Amino acid sequence: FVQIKFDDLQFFENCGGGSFGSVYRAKWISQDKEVAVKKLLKIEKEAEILSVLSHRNIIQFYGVILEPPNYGIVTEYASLGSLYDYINSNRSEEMDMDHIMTWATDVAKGMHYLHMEAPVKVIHRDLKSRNVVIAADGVLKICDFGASRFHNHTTHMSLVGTFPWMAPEVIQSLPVSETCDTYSYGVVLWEMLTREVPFKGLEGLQVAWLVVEKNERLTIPSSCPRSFAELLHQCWEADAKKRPSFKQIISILESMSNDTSLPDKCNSFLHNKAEWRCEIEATLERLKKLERDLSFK
Ligand SMILES: COc1n[nH]c2ncc(-c3cn(-c4c(F)ccc(NS(=O)(=O)c5cccc(Br)c5)c4F)nn3)cc12
Repeated sequence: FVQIKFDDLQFFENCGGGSFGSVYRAKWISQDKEVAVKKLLKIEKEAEILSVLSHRNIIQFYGVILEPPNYGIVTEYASLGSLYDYINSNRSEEMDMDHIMTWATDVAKGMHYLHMEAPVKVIHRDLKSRNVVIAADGVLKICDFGASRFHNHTTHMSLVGTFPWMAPEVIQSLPVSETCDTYSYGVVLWEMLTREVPFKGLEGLQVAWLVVEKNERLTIPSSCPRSFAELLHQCWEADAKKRPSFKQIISILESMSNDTSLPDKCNSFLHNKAEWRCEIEATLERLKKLERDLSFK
């Protein structure tokens, strides 16, 4: 439980962009290291117990600020920014199959560590693309895996903007197993495949209702390779007990990379978004038309 002095940190821009949160890029002066600093109301003993987690695909704890009124958690800083910003920028057009396979595996291995390999079982419950960051060598690291433990509850305000990634049982505040994270991982994979914002522009509670009540799921383009479509469908099962573990997802991804025909099929699909983005936009339009109907009641 390394202690860092508030004065040993030269601050920089908040990392959140839209809905900034309380995370800043900073320089740890005495260690000559670039860091992230999450400002906190107070440090609790949960920060101490999670401070020993270490895995290449989770953000690395460095220390805590323990100087009232300045509290915070310090971690490494991933040079290449958030997964969400990458996907929703022109840079992601460079992605091919190999890139996706490696990044799908990165997140799966981080979640496997959190679920099965840490001294304490961590269920994220808020896995999403904005909670994954890209280090300088391209290794993805999961962030914010302790937040669902720090706060014991939710409100509509804190859920706004996150409904597309939430498993139905999480939306419902029903019993929760670790495979709620499998559902969210499916959305992140879909984001990488389609390079779109899931359910873009839709009322969060319409998304919740569509996913929870109607078994609605994100549109998978018809030309998406069957191996990806099938894995998405497995991740998105309404019944959490039918979703695969992350150990199973890892073995599935590994087998897909022995498939000699998949790279051409996937690369052709990935680079053909001008042709199939209309399938995703058609469903958005239909759900927007559905929203107009459900406004008149
Ligand atoms: C442009 O935005 C970025 N570009 N590059 C980046 N690199 C990194 C980050 C980043 C780091 N964090 C961060 C943090 F500072 C402190 C804690 C957590 N997660 S946690 O669950 O509370 C946790 C983690 C480890 C030990 C414990 Br104990 C607790 C945390 F995620 N948040 N964002 C953002 C960017």
